[PDB]
Amino acid sequence: AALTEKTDIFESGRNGKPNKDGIKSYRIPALLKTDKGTLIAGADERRLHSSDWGDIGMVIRRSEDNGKTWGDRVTITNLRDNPKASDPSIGSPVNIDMVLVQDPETKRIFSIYDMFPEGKGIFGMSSQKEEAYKKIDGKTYQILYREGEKGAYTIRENGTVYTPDGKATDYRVVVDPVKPAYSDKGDLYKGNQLLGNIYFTTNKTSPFRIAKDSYLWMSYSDDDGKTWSAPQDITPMVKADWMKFLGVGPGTGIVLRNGPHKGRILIPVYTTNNVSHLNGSQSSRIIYSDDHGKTWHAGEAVNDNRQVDGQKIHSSTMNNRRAQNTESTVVQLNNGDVKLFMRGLTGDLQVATSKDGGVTWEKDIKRYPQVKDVYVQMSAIHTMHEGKEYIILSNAGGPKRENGMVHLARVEENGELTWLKHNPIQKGEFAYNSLQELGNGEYGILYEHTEKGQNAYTLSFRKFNWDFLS
Ligand SMILES: [Cl-]
Ligand SMILES: [Cl-]
Repeated sequence: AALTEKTDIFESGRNGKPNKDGIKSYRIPALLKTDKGTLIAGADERRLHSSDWGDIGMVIRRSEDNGKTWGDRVTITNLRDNPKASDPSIGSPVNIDMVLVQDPETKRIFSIYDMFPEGKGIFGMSSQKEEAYKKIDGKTYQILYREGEKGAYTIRENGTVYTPDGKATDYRVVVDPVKPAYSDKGDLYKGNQLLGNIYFTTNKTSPFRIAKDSYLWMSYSDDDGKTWSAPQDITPMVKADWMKFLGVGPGTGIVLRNGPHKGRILIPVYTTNNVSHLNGSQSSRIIYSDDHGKTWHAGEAVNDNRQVDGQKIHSSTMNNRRAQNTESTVVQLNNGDVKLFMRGLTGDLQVATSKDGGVTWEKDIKRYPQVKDVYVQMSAIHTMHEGKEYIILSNAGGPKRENGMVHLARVEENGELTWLKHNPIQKGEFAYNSLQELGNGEYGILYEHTEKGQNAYTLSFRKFNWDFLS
C-alpha cells in the first residue's frame, strides 16, 4: 500500500459522551514537520461539546518517528473556566483555531490562535463596538471596563490597573501567568487577594473585564514543541479599528523561501466587518512578520478594491455572500508568487495571487472547477518531485463534508495550475485537515473524521507517498 492505515492522534468520545479523559471533542488540526524531523500535531481540545466555544485548550502531540508513534499531550494554553457561569457550555474564556509555523533561521515554533473572553465564542462579541485597546503617550494598553462605569481603565506595566484618568490602583492583572497551561492568565488581584478574572463576562466576582471583542494570541517554543511561552497578545499589531472578527485560517503557515521577501512568515487570517459580519463580509488575508516573529503586520484583504461584476468592494464595507472568502491556506511558488487557496461559496476551488510577498492581491480570483469546495477548510503545500513543481491540496470531495481527497496539481510556467489527480484518502466524514512534506517522497496529513459513533471529531494521521499521488 502507498497509504498507511489511520492512526488516531486526538480521540473524541462517542455517542455524545466524554472520552476516557473527560473530553467530548477534538477539532481543528494543524501539522508541522520541524527542522529536527519531529511532527507536531495541534488541535482544539473541546472538553464539553463540539461547538466553537466553551472550555477549549490549545494542545499538541509530538512524534519523533515520522508519525509512527506519538507522545503525551502538551497543553499550550487553557484559560480557566468561570466557576460562577450559569451555563458551563458557554462559561469559559475561549481559545480556538491554531496555525503552526517554524522560523527556519531561528528554529522558533509559533502557534497563533484566536481568543474570546467568556461567552459563545464569536457569538459572544458585543453587538456594538467595545474598544479593546488605547494608545496613551505612544504606548498601547489593553482596556478594562469596570462595572457601573463608563471610562477606560488600562492594564500597564506589570499588569497594574490604571484609572481612566491615569492613576495606578491596587488592582493588578496576571500578565505573566505561571500556572500549568497558563490557566492563571487574566486573573485579577487587589493586592494579594484573587478577586476574579478579566476574561469573565458574567456573574463576576471582580470589577473588571476586557472588551467583548475578537483577539489573536501567539505562543512559541524554542525546544521543538516540548514547552511553550505564555501567550502574547498580537491583536493590536494587526487588528484595524473597523474589523469585527479577526481570526486565523487554521492549519500550517509558511515562510517564504525565495524572492525579495525570503524569510517572511505568512499566517492566513480572515476578518468580518460591522456592516454584514458573518453574513456577507468574511474576507481572507494574511498577517506576516519580517523579524522572525517579533512583530506582525496585516496585509490587504483579497477583497480590498476587488471588482465584483463591475463594482468594487472592500473588506471593510462589503455585503456580498458569494464574494466572501474565509479560512485559507497559503503557498509560495518558485517564481516567488504567493497563492492563497480560500474556503468559499462557489462550490469550487478559489485561488488568489500576490506578487509582493502576500501584502496585496491581484485583481482576479481564479476558480478551478476541477476541485470541489463544499465550504470547509482545506490545506495545500508546495512540493518538488524529480525537478518538477507541484502543489498538493486536501479537502472534502463532497457532496457534504465527506470523502477526503488529495488533489495533485502541476505548477506551470505562467504560473497556472494543472490538476492531474484526485485521490481518495478517507471514506465517510471528512472535514478540516493539514498536510506536511515528510521527506523521501512521503507526505503526512492530520484530518478530522468520525466513525463508529465518534463525536465530531477524531483527528487522525496517515502517511502517503508519490506513488499514491501519481
Ligand atoms: Cl470576575
Ligand atoms: Cl459588486
